[PDB]
Amino acid sequence: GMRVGVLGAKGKVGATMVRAVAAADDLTLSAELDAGDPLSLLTDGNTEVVIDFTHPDVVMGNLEFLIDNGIHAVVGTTGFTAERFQQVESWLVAKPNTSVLIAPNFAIGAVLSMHFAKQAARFFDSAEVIELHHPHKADAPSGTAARTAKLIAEARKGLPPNPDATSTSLPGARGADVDGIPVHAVRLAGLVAHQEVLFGTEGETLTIRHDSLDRTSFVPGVLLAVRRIAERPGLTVGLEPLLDL
Amino acid sequence: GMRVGVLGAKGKVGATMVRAVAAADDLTLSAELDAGDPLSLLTDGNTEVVIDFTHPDVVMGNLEFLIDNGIHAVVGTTGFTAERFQQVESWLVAKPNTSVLIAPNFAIGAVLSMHFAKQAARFFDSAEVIELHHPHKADAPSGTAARTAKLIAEARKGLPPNPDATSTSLPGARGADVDGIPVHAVRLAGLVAHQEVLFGTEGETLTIRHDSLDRTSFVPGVLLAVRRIAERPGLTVGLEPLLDL
Amino acid sequence: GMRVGVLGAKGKVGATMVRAVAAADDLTLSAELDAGDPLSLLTDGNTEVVIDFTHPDVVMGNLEFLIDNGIHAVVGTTGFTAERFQQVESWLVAKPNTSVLIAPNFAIGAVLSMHFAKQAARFFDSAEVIELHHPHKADAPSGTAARTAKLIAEARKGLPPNPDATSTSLPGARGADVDGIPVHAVRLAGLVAHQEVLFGTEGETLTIRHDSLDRTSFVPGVLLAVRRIAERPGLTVGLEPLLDL
Amino acid sequence: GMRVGVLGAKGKVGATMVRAVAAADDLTLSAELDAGDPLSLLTDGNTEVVIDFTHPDVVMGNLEFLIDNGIHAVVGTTGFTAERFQQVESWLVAKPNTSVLIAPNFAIGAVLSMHFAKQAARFFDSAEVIELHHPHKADAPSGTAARTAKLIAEARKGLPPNPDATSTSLPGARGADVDGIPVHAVRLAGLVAHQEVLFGTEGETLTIRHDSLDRTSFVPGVLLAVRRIAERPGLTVGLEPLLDL
Ligand SMILES: NC(=O)c1ccc[n+]([C@@H]2O[C@H](COP(=O)([O-])OP(=O)(O)OC[C@H]3O[C@@H](n4cnc5c(N)ncnc54)[C@H](OP(=O)(O)O)[C@@H]3O)[C@@H](O)[C@H]2O)c1
Ligand SMILES: NC(=O)c1ccc[n+]([C@@H]2O[C@H](COP(=O)([O-])OP(=O)(O)OC[C@H]3O[C@@H](n4cnc5c(N)ncnc54)[C@H](OP(=O)(O)O)[C@@H]3O)[C@@H](O)[C@H]2O)c1
Ligand SMILES: NC(=O)c1ccc[n+]([C@@H]2O[C@H](COP(=O)([O-])OP(=O)(O)OC[C@H]3O[C@@H](n4cnc5c(N)ncnc54)[C@H](OP(=O)(O)O)[C@@H]3O)[C@@H](O)[C@H]2O)c1
Ligand SMILES: NC(=O)c1ccc[n+]([C@@H]2O[C@H](COP(=O)([O-])OP(=O)(O)OC[C@H]3O[C@@H](n4cnc5c(N)ncnc54)[C@H](OP(=O)(O)O)[C@@H]3O)[C@@H](O)[C@H]2O)c1
Ligand SMILES: O=C(O)c1cccc(C(=O)O)n1
Ligand SMILES: O=C(O)c1cccc(C(=O)O)n1
Ligand SMILES: O=C(O)c1cccc(C(=O)O)n1
Ligand SMILES: O=C(O)c1cccc(C(=O)O)n1
Ligand SMILES: [Cl-]
Ligand SMILES: [Cl-]
Ligand SMILES: [Cl-]
Ligand SMILES: [Cl-]
Ligand SMILES: [Cl-]
Ligand SMILES: [Cl-]
Ligand SMILES: [Cl-]
Ligand SMILES: [Cl-]
Ligand SMILES: [Cl-]
Ligand SMILES: [Cl-]
Ligand SMILES: [Cl-]
Ligand SMILES: [Cl-]
Repeated sequence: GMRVGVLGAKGKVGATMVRAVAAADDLTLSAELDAGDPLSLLTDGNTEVVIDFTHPDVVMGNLEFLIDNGIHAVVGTTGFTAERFQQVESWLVAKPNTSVLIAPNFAIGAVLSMHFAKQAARFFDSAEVIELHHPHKADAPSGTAARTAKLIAEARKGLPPNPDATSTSLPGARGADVDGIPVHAVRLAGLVAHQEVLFGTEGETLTIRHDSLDRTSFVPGVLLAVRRIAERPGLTVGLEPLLDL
Repeated sequence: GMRVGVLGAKGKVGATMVRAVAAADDLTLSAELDAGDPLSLLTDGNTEVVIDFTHPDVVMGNLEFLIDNGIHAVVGTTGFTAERFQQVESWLVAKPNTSVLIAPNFAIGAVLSMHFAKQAARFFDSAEVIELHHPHKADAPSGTAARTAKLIAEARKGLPPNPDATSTSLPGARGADVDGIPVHAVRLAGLVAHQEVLFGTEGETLTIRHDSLDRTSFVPGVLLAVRRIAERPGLTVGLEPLLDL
Repeated sequence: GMRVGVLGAKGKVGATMVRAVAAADDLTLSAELDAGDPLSLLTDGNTEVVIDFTHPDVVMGNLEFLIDNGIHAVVGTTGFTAERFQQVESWLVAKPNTSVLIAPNFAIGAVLSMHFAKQAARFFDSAEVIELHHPHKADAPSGTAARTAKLIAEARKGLPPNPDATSTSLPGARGADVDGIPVHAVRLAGLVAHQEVLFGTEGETLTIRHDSLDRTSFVPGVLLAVRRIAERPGLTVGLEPLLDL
Repeated sequence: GMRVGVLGAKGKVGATMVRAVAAADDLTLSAELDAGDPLSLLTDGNTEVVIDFTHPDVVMGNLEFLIDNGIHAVVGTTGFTAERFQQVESWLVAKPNTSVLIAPNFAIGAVLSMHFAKQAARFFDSAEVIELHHPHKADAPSGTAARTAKLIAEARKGLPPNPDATSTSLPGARGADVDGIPVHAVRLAGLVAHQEVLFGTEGETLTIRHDSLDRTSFVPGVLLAVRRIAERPGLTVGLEPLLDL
């Protein structure tokens, strides 16, 4: 048994997670915190692990508190960068038995997409990422598309950059540059969370597309991380380290 | 019978057009000009109409010469803007029997896409355009995607802008802004010319996608324009005015 | 004000419609019938119009009762064919003030798709339809894909059939034949309701794709039909006749 | 140096291969055979290896001759089945130094697609394959889509079948059944060779799409196989065994 708190409990993903923890036989909901609730509600309820689906402007402060209080964390909130991960590692030095897992996508199709993008990258001259999300999303590009681009760029270390003869452009047409990989962010009513990774070489392309049509797609990955969180003290990035790929 | 010259005759599209004019029974090839050939080769050969698939940095000078010499023009080269079209109209005042048609896409699927985008626009909260071309293309976004965005924006005059809660972004992630419509330009080895128009509202999306897999797709539209060019003195923009839509 | 009953009130779409009628200020929910509820509950509650999202094996019997009792009907259930529509018209002769509207898709993107497919059809050598739905769906192909194929085939009356050199095949690989147009039905966990209409000619294709990611996408079209149902006595097929296209 | 013959030398792919062998510094074109040319032209020219892009009705007879004469073969022609591969293995028992490689796709994006489909299969409840080719293709479904389906089915040995509630259908709507995996074949003017592998589970899908826009995409894989053919005596199926995946 495990006492699980949710940060962002009234949000689109957090409300899904509250229902999932409540339904799980081996997990007990110990706290449901919304904006304006004090983090001390987590220690009042004897919370052992927290699920965080909040906002990029608040998640680092949530983590600072969770780590100082020895509460393990499964974080889906995005906005992460290498400097933020370094900061989380710095806080965890003081708390060597506390575990944090931060992943920009808990859906298995997105995890597989990032795995396949790493494997495909060296076979193609060009790579770009298009991500498409609902228009309530705070951050562009998405966490998943920034990680995918970073993985592709690492895989292509020492190979030529993408070819591109653009000489006349409007500002922003060619996307954001993430480690040399263009990333484009579409924000469209009707969508949930979607990504296409595009690879090209002479005469052919390969596209790896993931679509989450419902936030229920995030639940299995979050619950797996919650259940296994204390196995790996310190910081884990991504869900892939918990899987057999 | 008609004496047709090609500007850009060694280019990817221009070489296709040379073969098409040579094959056509009712057209005679009167000039094939490449970079560094003087435009006087067109008047030397008694050229009546020219097909131009060259480069955005040279097409206005080609038009200035064609119009001054009363040679009708079918222009596929992109880079056009309202100011350039105004300039072409200004030159045509002096030459009231000369005809110019400038279109950013001669493929029927792209013409139909722009027509359907205009019809769909008022039914959706969000609209964006993704275009994807080979990595030798000079201009981003494409002529076709800029015209599509302009048509959507005109169709949505007086309706609310696209919803977008982005508050933290990398530069360029949200595309170029064409009259309030995001346009994203992918440049990928393997591609020819492709575009997706995306519309969204509560719970649903509509995507109109055109793919030219071969530059032969441009030939029917160019030959139609060549054959009908002298029907409309002055400037025609797009191929749609020659069609029954 | 209008007294609206729902047939299929516990189903995936019907439960969405119950919530929508309950929320609407101008509509009153008069009956919510599930499998095994007698249709007399509709007359007991003084129902004026019914929304039907049930099953192909029961909808004709529901209509026979609704028409005999002068209750107008907005039907989304699929399984319809020309013979069934003829039967509905035959029953309506006896009840000249009763209105029935039967549509295989109430989402505006699907209505627009069918409208654009009709306009595009004569410009292309080939046309096919791919539809993709959740794996609880009873009927293949979908109502929407059969109507789209029928519209394309009517539009192409007198033009050559799709080209196809297939000489060796496994049974079923080339889809169902709807009036000469191949229709393919994908049934996949994760999906809701999706369709791609594909057109092809030399060197190019045009794809019109509609995606309903949530059954809320059907609500505006159903409520519009409910509100306008008594305007057109007799049978209306599709939602397009209520729109300005 | 290597003496290479092409069977199907005037075909769409074979003409591409003739040009590639002629351009390669380490290969010499020893024969170019078209329909109605006798296979003895291969032995007359001292051919060491042949590339075969012909037709399903003739390739087994070509192989019977090639193997009996000790000529190694790189075969792209489709129509293969397990019984045909068993027959090729039976002929190779008599000729233990002769090598044959038969692959249904030599484009790296298709090879990678089949590799990723095998890795993804066990994570999803549903899987189907859509393939889309030009309308001159003899066989449906394609060789690549049949192999992809077979790989997915092998990967899912012991897992539940795809869910499917279909109870009313038109014949062929649900595709061909390849080892329990639906395969749908679109034949459309404008296309070259394309495939989408679709996987689904609760709330999400993963699509792996490969597009060959030009038959030049097949050349690198064929030349690699030609260059390495004698390394593996006997039969090799697919190009994957020559790669590091
Ligand atoms: N890793 C993944 O698989 C994955 C999947 C989906 C989303 N995401 C990411 O998860 C995050 C949440 O997405 P969402 O769509 O669910 O957003 P959302 O609907 O806006 O939900 C976030 C919730 O957090 C609340 N909140 C804000 N500050 C808080 C605080 N200090 N303590 C507790 N709650 C707080 C918000 O309240 P207010 O609205 O009142 O401010 C809101 O209810 C985003 O960063 C998103 O990119 C990740
Ligand atoms: N409307 C449509 O349907 C459509 C379809 C395709 C492309 N396009 C547009 O058409 C244009 C050409 O595209 P492309 O892919 O064919 O480009 P490309 O392969 O670069 O061909 C352009 C050709 O024009 C030549 N050229 C440059 N300056 C010239 C001059 N002053 N006189 C004569 N020739 C000149 C170039 O020579 P160098 O290479 O030596 O400079 C080149 O051979 C681009 O603007 C493109 O966006 C339009
Ligand atoms: N036009 C459109 O826009 C549109 C949109 C979506 C769906 N559809 C179509 O709408 C239909 C329903 O789809 P769905 O996904 O909502 O199916 P569903 O979840 O199976 O719902 C149908 C409901 O009808 C109930 N039912 C069966 N017989 C009945 C009867 N005689 N009286 C009252 N209720 C009865 C079922 O009960 P049991 O489960 O107990 O039998 C079930 O709860 C299907 O034909 C579908 O193709 C149309
Ligand atoms: N593995 C891959 O990567 C790959 C890629 C593309 C295609 N394919 C497959 O390759 C095959 C060829 O495709 P394609 O599009 O190139 O077809 P195609 O254009 O019809 O070419 C086949 C050529 O083979 C000729 N031919 C027929 N019988 C022959 C014989 N006994 N000896 C020599 N030549 C003969 C044909 O002549 P006629 O037209 O006069 O009969 C034709 O010119 C098909 O099975 C296709 O599915 C495989
Ligand atoms: O990668 C991300 O940023 C991500 C992934 C899934 C959903 C969302 C979201 O809904 O914002 N964001
Ligand atoms: O809209 C355009 O800019 C366009 C259209 C088709 C082809 C090309 C090209 O190949 O550059 N560009
Ligand atoms: O055209 C149809 O058959 C259709 C349309 C939307 C949804 C559904 C469904 O969910 O079955 N079916
Ligand atoms: O898998 C196949 O059957 C295949 C693969 C690529 C091209 C072709 C073809 O053009 O027929 N066929
Ligand atoms: Cl970073
Ligand atoms: Cl600790
Ligand atoms: Cl991961
Ligand atoms: Cl402009
Ligand atoms: Cl004049
Ligand atoms: Cl136009
Ligand atoms: Cl019918
Ligand atoms: Cl009546
Ligand atoms: Cl309709
Ligand atoms: Cl087999
Ligand atoms: Cl031997
Ligand atoms: Cl392979």
